[PDB]
Amino acid sequence: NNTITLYDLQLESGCTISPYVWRTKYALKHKGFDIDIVPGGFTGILERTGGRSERVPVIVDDGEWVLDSWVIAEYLDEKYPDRPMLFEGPTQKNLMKFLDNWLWSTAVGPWFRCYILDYHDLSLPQDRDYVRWSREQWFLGGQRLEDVQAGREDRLPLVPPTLEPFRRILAETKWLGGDQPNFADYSALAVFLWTASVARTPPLTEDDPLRDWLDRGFDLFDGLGRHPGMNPLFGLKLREGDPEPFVRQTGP
Amino acid sequence: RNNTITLYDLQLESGCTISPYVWRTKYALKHKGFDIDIVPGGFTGILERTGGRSERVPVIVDDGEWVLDSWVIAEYLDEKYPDRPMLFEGPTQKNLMKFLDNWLWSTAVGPWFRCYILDYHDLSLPQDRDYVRWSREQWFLGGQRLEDVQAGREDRLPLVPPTLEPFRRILAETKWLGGDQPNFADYSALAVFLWTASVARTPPLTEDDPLRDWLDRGFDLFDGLGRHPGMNPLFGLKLREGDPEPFVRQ
Ligand SMILES: N[C@@H](CCC(=O)N[C@@H](CS)C(=O)NCC(=O)O)C(=O)O
Ligand SMILES: N[C@@H](CCC(=O)N[C@@H](CS)C(=O)NCC(=O)O)C(=O)O
Repeated sequence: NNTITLYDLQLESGCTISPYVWRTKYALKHKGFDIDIVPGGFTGILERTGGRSERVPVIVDDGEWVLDSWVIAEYLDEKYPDRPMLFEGPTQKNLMKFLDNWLWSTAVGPWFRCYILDYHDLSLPQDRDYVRWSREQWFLGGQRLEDVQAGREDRLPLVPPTLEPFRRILAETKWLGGDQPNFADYSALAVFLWTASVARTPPLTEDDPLRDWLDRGFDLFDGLGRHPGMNPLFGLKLREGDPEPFVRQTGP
Repeated sequence: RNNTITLYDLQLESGCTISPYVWRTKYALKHKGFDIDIVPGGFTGILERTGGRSERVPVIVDDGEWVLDSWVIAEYLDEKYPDRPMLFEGPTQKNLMKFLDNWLWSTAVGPWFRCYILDYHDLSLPQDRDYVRWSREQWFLGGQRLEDVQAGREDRLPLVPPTLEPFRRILAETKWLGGDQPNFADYSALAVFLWTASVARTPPLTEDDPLRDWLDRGFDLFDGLGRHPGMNPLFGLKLREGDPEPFVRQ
């Protein structure tokens, strides 16, 4: 106290990649905790923990271990109601997962195949082999990463328009949590925080309306999403035949 | 004023509510524990039935407070009656609700609107048919005549259920969208299906659709609020050899 251990999933730059670990970091600062970060990558997770977990994030409040970012979030609300609440209620949880799933299908799905080689290259040296064969065979490929990430210049322009349903919401609220952010924002923001960690070329345009909520979210808690290894999410340059990245409209 | 709140309805010929905005208002009102003085009527004459106060329903009249727009009504009920069960649990629900509702209207209402627009028309009040005809043809282009839009729904309807899977995924891990008890999130989502049921003269879903559990319990809420004599079964869609699989069975 006032510290909680956090088993991180970091790239070679020490920059967090896992959105599950991202929203946990955010969930902890939201609660006003200090984070004792345990650095580590994809490989050797089970050994870093006391043989307690094959996945991260994992927190160790005092001595109590807590696995799974969602459980951890629910745990922080459980044991610390005095601190700023992560969940607004049961209805947020259900509606969150709907938005979360939608962001994973719409943003993570494409961007994953657009940054999988960068994802691999930016990883710690000890992870590169593991990340190589597992990702390109299970999720999958079926062939190698260089072949999947190839042609991303053509794929990336098609993602921004599909995000419009999410732009529609943020156009009428500062945060998903209302006037202040909560786990809804951090859960959704994790998507872009992960993207920013592996995007060696920006997936969004400069003037994307998402940027307001994004820059604000990344700036939260003394720039929690402003790690040195974080790449810019904005800077995508489109062609004549590309779709409009977002609805340019105003506004009664 | 006893326990009664007046509600200007949008009814079909059978007296069954069609508008999803009115549906979620009914549910929101019953959820608050209010009795509803239903002012019947249809698409035509809304200005006349109201005090020239609105051209659109739902509209409630609490004591003397006229409240317009289903969303504003729900918030008004939460604002004025915090002692009665809440409709929203806070700002976060509202924002994520809008996202879900938007997805439901893009995924369910849109396709089903085209597939049931002639039934929609045929089921409306006789003094509304031509208006609904003239209105929906010049506006929701859709387009050609109502017949041409609904034409070939037998090919279009089987394509909708699979796209509803992202919604089933949530309901497979919760009793209601609002936890153990439903709220406006449930009612708002249910309204899409309440609207469909009021006009669907052929079932859009299969008998075994995982949504059925949440839907039936939802339609049954508040003394069968969604079980008006005019409703049609949402379930009974007969799939053919070529039709896709309507839902994940895992
Ligand atoms: N149950 C975890 C999911 C953990 C997880 O899937 N982590 C990924 C990062 S995206 C990972 O570590 N993959 C490699 C591994 O399993 O070791 C949560 O939701 O918090
Ligand atoms: N502002 C209302 C929407 C009202 C509305 O769009 N009503 C439709 C029913 S789908 C209607 O009556 N359309 C024909 C008309 O305006 O008379 C709300 O969101 O609650």
